[PDB]
Amino acid sequence: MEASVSFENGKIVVRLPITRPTSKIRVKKIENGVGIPVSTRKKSFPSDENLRDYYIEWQISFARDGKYDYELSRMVRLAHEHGILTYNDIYELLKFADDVKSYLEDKGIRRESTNEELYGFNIYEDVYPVAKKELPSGEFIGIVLKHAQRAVGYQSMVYVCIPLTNVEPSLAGRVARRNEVVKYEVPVDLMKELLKAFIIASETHKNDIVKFLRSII
Amino acid sequence: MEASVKIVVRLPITRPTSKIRVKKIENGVGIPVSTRKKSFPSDENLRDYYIEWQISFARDGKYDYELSRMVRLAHEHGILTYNDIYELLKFADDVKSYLEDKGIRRESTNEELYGFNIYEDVYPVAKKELPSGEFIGIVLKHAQRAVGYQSMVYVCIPLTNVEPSLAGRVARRNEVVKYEVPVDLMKELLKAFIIASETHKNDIVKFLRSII
Amino acid sequence: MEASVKIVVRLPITRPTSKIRVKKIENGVGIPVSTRKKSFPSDENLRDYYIEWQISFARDGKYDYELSRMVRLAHEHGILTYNDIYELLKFADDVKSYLEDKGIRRESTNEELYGFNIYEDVYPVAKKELPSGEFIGIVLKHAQRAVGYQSMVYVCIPLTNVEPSLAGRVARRNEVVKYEVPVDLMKELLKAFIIASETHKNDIVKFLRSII
Amino acid sequence: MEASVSFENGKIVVRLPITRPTSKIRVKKIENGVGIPVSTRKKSFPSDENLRDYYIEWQISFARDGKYDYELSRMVRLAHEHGILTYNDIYELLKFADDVKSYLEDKGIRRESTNEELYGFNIYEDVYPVAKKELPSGEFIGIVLKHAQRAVGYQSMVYVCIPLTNVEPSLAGRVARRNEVVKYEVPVDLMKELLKAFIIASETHKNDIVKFLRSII
DNA sequence: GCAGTACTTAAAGTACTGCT
DNA sequence: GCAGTACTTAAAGTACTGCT
Repeated sequence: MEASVSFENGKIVVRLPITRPTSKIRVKKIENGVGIPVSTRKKSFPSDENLRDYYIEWQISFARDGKYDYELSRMVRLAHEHGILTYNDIYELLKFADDVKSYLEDKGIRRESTNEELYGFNIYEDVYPVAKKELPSGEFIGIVLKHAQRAVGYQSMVYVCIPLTNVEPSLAGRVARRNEVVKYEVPVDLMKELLKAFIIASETHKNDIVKFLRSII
Repeated sequence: MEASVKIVVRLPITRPTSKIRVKKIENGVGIPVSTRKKSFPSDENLRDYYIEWQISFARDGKYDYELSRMVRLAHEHGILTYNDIYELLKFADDVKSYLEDKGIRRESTNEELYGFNIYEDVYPVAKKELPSGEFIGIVLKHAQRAVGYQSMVYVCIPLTNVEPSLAGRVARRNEVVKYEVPVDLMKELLKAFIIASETHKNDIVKFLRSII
Repeated sequence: MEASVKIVVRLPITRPTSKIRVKKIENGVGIPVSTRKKSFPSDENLRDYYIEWQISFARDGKYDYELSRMVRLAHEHGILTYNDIYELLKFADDVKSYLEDKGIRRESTNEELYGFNIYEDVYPVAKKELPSGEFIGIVLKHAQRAVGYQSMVYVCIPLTNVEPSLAGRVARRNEVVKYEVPVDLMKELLKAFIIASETHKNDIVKFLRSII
Repeated sequence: MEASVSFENGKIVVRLPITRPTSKIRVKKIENGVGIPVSTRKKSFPSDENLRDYYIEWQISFARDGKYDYELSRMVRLAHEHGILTYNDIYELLKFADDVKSYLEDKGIRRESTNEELYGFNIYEDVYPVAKKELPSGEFIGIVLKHAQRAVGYQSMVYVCIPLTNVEPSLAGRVARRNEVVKYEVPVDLMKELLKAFIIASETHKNDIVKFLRSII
């Protein structure tokens, strides 16, 4: 499943499905600081203030099949072609990438021994590093580090969490519709911060951002 | 996919997406193995290979699936005695703390990565090794769909401890291996569930009270 | 893989390695279609899609497989009459030339590609279209393992002529389609085998003499 | 299944299995100008002159997974590293590739209409182009053009046919052994002609040979 | 009795919503 | 009753030798 990426009225917009809770685009609601997924077709969204606690969590990627024609790379290229992302915008990004030399993957994942025991069972603490940044427009950008599945080493994944108040139409006080996708106008600052997130996530991601940004300049 | 269960269990080794998957230790982490493209080593590296079984306790509300089936079929044979059940039931009554009580923590840290606040997520795991080489793992995960936690029990069986020997050989199609379950593995698996969470414990206690 | 056989045959469409595979005309050539990743078009391009069946006549020495099963099950129902069989048997007695008689030729040519002599291999094919849109192909190949030739009969059925309609949709898992075999398709398939080679012809004549 | 490529005593040698008749390495015997495969474990090779009619037909490739570490590229690189293929050898090859501008795939594959009919069935002739070259050492080099399986366009495959008299041990008058592979010392001239065959086969293959030859120079 | 060989798509697999 | 979603290996498939 893919989100539709488009340009309209001077804005990059993407259409996010809200009835696919097992996809990389899922609607969550925070209860006491943790995100919990939401059945958008059985539970009908609240018509009140607790709606801000609801948000869309999107695991956003940059590259696919070694090409930069996927999600964030499609948004950035469209933003470039319609003058939404300027020359100085891209120039500032590459000078930021040239100065970045420590990455989120440098923190690693570690299993720490404990002085604790559970009725004969040894107790360990697996420590995973994450990076989080809140933007003034309301969105959150997350970077988590996990183990590479099929090989040794780490892989870093970027998340963006979009408050439901930042998308249209207003779902307040109603249940999602069948195959309902939602329109989200992407601020340029979020695209720059998303590219920043990939730059600092790992050296592998940075080289992908750099090679892509240099190709459109 | 299901496994068919001196208690004997037959484990599929050609389904890496299952709850039962072949792995090998590489750089200290479990890595999926392509059991049909790669010949298993015949040297000492074979000890690095193991079968990881995400073992369950119940299914369809009744206690006749995997571990609950082993334990009842073992207790019936006199393999697990009345005192074996009392000890586990006594052990369960002694248990207050569970791994879920530790929970998952996001500890704030005072470092910044180019305008990004850095945090650390702390996931707790219980681990126990048995003299014959098997490992029992208990891992904590956020309760999917709901608020809370979900605990899962894993058993890791070295490929050395199953028949036939896979050394110098690629696995066969729908290949299933012989593993004789040691008695203490069954009891340690139950104690793993008893300490996983109160929910699992009351579930284990209800089953052990049923056959005692 | 096998297909289950007004004569009705059920054809699997999610097995592109089979004798029965879904194809589409692209640049004038049959191209395998990924029936589960790609939604079939709902527009006029659907006519470009077809099922290619490498159909056989016999199996296990007896004539109750695919075409031989259709023909006997059709002849029994009165669908194929005695005169229908005589005409095919008469047609077979009229046939002298077969596609195998053409053989595969390597014609020498007087051109050189940077020190390499260029040749041309000439493979003969028999092709027939039926008014309802199906095609019958006969192709020649070197007899594998032995000296000689081997002839194979193909039938190409447009996706328009099968149910349900696959338009605007990806195929289902182990999906099988409805195809009602027209009577003249059965008779033209037999004539295809009769003209493929003397070996096939005597094979067809032996079967038609058995049910007449 | 892969053939073992090695260097020994100043020679590039490859070990060719002779009991895998369904692989890309198969033992054939010519009967009246066509190659026919041979069951090397039931039929015991002749102890006479008709042994020359027996040969090993090897569909040899150059690249695998976009890398040049496979079959012919492994033989050529080893030949390079042990001074079997010299600088002038590789230089002459690239100047030959720079001059080649017509390819075997330029002949195309065509279905020709006929004035012939087979009892109501239309008759066509499918014409496939092949290229063949005999070398003084006895081997034959073949290039056949076929249709690309999963896509439109052509793909060209190179064959080399090795007389059994050119390999050791002598299989004369005996049946092949279980898992028997056979030692074939590769003349340098055949490697150059094999690279030539890939150069003239298609423009796609030539760019692969050129990029590989320039990388080892 | 079964693999070897070739090559690519479709299937297996886990688990809840959600779709038609 | 079944797909949607995620992702990767193993299975399907054709047909004869050949292997263990």
